[PDB]
Amino acid sequence: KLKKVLDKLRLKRKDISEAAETVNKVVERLLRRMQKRESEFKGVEQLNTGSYYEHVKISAPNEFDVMFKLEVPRIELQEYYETGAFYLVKFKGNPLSHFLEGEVLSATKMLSKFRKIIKEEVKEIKDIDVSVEKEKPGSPAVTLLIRNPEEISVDIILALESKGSWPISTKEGLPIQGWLGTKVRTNLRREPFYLVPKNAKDGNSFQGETWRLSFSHTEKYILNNHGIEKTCCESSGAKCCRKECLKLMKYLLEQLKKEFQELDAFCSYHVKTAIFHMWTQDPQDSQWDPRNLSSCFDKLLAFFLECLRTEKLDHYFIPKFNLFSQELIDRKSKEFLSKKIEYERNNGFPIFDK
DNA sequence: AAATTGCCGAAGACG
DNA sequence: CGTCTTCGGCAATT
Ligand SMILES: [Mg+2]
Ligand SMILES: [Mg+2]
Ligand SMILES: [Zn+2]
Repeated sequence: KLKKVLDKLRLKRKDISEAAETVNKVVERLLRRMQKRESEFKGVEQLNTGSYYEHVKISAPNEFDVMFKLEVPRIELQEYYETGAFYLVKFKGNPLSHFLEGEVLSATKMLSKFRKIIKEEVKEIKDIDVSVEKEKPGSPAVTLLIRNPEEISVDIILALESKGSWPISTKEGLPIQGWLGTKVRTNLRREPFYLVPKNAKDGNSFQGETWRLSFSHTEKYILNNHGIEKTCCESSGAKCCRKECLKLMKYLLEQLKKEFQELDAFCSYHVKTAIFHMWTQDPQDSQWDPRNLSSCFDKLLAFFLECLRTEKLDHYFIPKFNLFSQELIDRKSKEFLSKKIEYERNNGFPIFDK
């Protein structure tokens, strides 16, 4: 039964081919745009991220995430209150001085110009039906809508890339030492970290200058390298069901959010965060044998329900950042979601049948 | 040094 | 399950 659901969630190669062909052409064109000439964005480089490129996108290849990352030397980070995740960026005749607000590099000013450029470049595409969606306050995304003729969205995310050691709020995060190990953890933390122009919600409004840490590159590496054994899911090793559990949980949330508006505050990043914690708690590949898919999925569910009940789901890279805090999500919303998940769980998941 | 190239891993397709 | 295939990521090459 979960096996039947996975078969239906699995992406079709024909759909993948048709979608990738069009997405790649539009993205290449926009990136070449940025890269020329006089632009404050001239050195951007592309990094594909999120569930399609991690092979956990479900149902249809209809949403792609791509970062246009800019290396910015000598940046100084000031943590925004004690949030752990949010920062003001300042500096130690640069192109970026246009985006200054005092000595602070404004996320909003820089994103606005980035968006402005993308829109003008989209206007020049005559051979493909592509438009820029209305902007969402506080989001770091410039979202394209492509009609292929099927609808595909592409989120183009500006990012700052910094090569220094990671901010100290991350020092006790990424607790992979008994799963992926200390050499892996140390090596991942020697790679750059990223900031995206997603604004902190501060009371009734966004703080327009703030940026948020991103570990999309690390998350992508983890999904591609997720077993305690080096051969997990390789051609000379044993398949596990870790990614299948993540797909099933993302589907469950998606189906629930489609029918209940009260679940608007929940998102697939909560599910991904929860399963990173579960992969830490249950590190052995033998605990994710495909023969045991039903019980692995059940355990992930039990853990997610416990997060809800205790109002606690800490960011995997930034442990003091509680994604399920009362400030982010009302207690009533979590209680509403717990009720729905329990009903599905106790009734053999009728919602999987649509 | 911007653009092309091939290698091969992940995973869909199909028997 | 095996074998075949395409897409993506990498970096040397040029
Ligand atoms: Mg996505
Ligand atoms: Mg997205
Ligand atoms: Zn595996």
